Amino acid sequence: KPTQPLFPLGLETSESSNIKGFNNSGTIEHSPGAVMTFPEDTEVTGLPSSVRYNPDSDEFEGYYENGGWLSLGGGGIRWETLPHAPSSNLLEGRGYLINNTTGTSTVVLPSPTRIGDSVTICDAYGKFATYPLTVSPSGNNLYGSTEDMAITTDNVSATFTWSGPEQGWVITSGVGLGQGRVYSREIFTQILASETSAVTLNTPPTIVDVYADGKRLAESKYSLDGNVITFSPSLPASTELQVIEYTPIQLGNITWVYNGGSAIGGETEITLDIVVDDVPAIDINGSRQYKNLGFTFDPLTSKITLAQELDAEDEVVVIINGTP
Amino acid sequence: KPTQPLFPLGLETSESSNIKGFNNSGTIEHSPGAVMTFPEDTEVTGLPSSVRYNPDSDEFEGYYENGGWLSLGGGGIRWETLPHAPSSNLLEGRGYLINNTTGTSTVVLPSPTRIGDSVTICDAYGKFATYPLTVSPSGNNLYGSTEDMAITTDNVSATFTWSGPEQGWVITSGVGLGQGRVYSREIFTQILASETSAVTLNTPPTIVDVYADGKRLAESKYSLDGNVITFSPSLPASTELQVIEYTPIQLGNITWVYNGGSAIGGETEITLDIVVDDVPAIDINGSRQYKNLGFTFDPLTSKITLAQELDAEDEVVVIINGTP
Amino acid sequence: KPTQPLFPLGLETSESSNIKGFNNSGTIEHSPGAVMTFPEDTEVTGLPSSVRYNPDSDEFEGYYENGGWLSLGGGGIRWETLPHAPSSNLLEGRGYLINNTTGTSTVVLPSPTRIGDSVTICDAYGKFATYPLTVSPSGNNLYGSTEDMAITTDNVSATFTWSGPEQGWVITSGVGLGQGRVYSREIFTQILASETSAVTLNTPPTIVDVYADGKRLAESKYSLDGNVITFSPSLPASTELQVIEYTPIQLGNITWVYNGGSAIGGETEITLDIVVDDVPAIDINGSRQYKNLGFTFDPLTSKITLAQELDAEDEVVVIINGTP
Repeated sequence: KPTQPLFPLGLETSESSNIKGFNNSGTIEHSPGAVMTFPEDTEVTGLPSSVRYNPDSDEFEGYYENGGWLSLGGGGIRWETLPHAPSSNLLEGRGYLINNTTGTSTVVLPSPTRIGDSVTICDAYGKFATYPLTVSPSGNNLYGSTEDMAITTDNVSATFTWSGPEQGWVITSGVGLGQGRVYSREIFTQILASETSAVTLNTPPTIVDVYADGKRLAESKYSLDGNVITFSPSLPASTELQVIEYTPIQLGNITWVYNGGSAIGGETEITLDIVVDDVPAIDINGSRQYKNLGFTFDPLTSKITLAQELDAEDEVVVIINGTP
Repeated sequence: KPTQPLFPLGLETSESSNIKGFNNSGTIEHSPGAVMTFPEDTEVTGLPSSVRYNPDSDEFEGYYENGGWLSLGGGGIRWETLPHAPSSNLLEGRGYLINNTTGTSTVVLPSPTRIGDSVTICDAYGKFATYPLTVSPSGNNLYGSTEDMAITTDNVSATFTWSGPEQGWVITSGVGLGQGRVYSREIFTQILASETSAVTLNTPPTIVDVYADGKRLAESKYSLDGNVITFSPSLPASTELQVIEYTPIQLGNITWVYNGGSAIGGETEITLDIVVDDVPAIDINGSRQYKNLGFTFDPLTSKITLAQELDAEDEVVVIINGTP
Repeated sequence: KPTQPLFPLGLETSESSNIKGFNNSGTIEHSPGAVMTFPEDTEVTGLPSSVRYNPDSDEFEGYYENGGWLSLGGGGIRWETLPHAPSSNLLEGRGYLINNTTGTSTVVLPSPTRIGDSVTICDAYGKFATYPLTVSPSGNNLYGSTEDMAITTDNVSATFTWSGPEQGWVITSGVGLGQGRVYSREIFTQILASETSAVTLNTPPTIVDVYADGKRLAESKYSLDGNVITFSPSLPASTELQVIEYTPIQLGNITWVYNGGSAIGGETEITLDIVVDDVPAIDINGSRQYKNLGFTFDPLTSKITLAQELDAEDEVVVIINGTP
């Protein structure tokens, strides 16, 4: 019956043994000095409770019933400073303190390998309003599209999480998040030759960011009306000016000028080029008129049905879905 | 004196031994192939540094001095896709990518067992504005109440954390969070028989969500004035219409019409049904009047003290605590 | 050649052995009852895959290639209730459910030791609007300054993360975050002797919080115009009143009165004491005028260039960069 030697009081050992494994039935304790290790291993095969150190990935993984290998007790963020570079590849599980004090920069998300793959960035210096961070999903999509995205709010922090290839990276956690920007086209470029109050574009744009010598200008500092950008204050000669059309991406949770403030007169219909959500009120020559009293507005048609005929040389201003 | 056999150069072993434990005083190393395991165990008793694999819970726990058993190096999020179901039980420590593309859905929070028990959800498809997610604390309260809560902002992500039974689940982490809704009553139900510009309610409601064929309508598309909801645009015949009273729950960080725009005349007192926070201004027939100049308003009394007598057939509009 | 005793079928042991380590080449398994331990150790020296229990820190650390010792599978949050105290030291890696139901309180961030050191707080009771939480970076700076910060939004949750000493603690994760306050000066103190509609300050302040018997008053309840605070409603005699100047700190993502509503007449220039971002419109005696039609405004100069001479006894109100 007995398969192997039996040591009823156990055994002491005074140098390192070389043991091909054991089923243990008692307490594994340690003494001062006792160092202890996990085996190196990069393989998919495993059994629940098996634990390892991954030398490739530098992560202590255990092998969980459903989903095999994974980091021990879920995961957590590995913070590091990021040298300001024009471009930087990030790794799953890290967090990057970004310093855009010097200018804009780009980070490139890693190839996703698992649902829940995560990368955290942070405007540690509060500089993204003026020097946006561009985030690149490489060829995989971000919010259902492969378009790069820029974060133009300073002090914003954000965890990107892989939802799978259909919607791709989505932000699961963050602070400070306003409108993401998806820049479509650099629709104006110019080394300004004189002091510049305004510039005219080749096309009326939807909505634009403006960049002076690679520094994003705040929306308070310029105004886009039709196809002219006006600059308050002006910009000096020699300035590297860029205008960039973009599509907003909403994370967190409007005035119309008719005929340059000139009233055609005896008209009941105003048509707004943009289909508008709502028109609560219209200011006429410093007098406010309210919807379903002074006027009727049809949303699909974008047509304001005026109650009475206009006079000649009146000033008309429209409020569009404002602080409802 | 010697208690057991001594092996001064250690021992080699060529098959698995069967060892009832040992105090180890040297380096436990491994060779290629070396697999290593933690013991299975679901018990409360433990000693600091004891480590285990929990087979019930599928989590690698260590036993920490204060609070015994816990996940190794705190925790972290276990992401998984969630099949769109009308209802779904979630587990502590998981995160759920939700797909509400097809319609609304409900998730039910687990029984809490420990302070800091956490569950993460995510509108991965940006669909909660139109197909809200309802979150259920089962019988335990959420923000101090056992009422279910709905998230109607798309692209929102949110970690719910157990604070104990008094306040219950609270969101500790998230992105996109606007107003939670706590639906009190389905105050109107109807299969519409004609095209519908408006509907009258059995009661004037405080604030309402509207649902057409189980899809939540945006606040831009309808207006609730007194006890009539008006619809811009209209809704087709056959539509499954629902109106739902709810109480907001504020996470992140207003016009009054008097006598249907008809002035009674020679009056100095306007009373606002809702007690109002503040009344900066009143528009009278397209002329704005400012508080503590044109008028005096008392907040508890909700009474606007007009400086001069009203004329007959004037239009009066009040601004209530607007963009201060 | 043979260095030590060879046991070709392994060995059984019936009591605890005392082994000075081994290179293991096979499966370490366990039986029911098998308890297993990591060695205690608080030292910087280590080799990749070495694992330990830290008795000082109560954390199960592994030794990662780059950065040696660290919590196993990154980290995660250790939630605990916080006894309401006037002041409380927090520990790295914990999260604190705060109860400010009873009144304001202060938490003090720990000495940072590693980039990514993190502490989470949470207004579990939704009480910070009325009883702000003050956060102290001790002598280290927070957002580049050593000034304490107060959170006055209820239901806010927030993780503070060490970015290194230059910018110091930054919030990397959170919910509900509005304007941080950095209180500079208690610029008014008084036990009120009568019912109080208003109080006059020794200095015109920029922006102020107000506290009645240690409870922060909501901005709806009082108004600061020039150097007079007006109170709507009033405050009872015996009230412990405090006014506090502060500088906002923006995380998430305006009316000017000229000569007390009295028009000097025949003037084209209005100068605004604060340099203003933008002035879209000016209300004159209940008539709105729009920028670049009715008027021209220069931002650096803060000068409104009126088109026509003022009349005597007119009312002028200015809109400053409002809901653009």
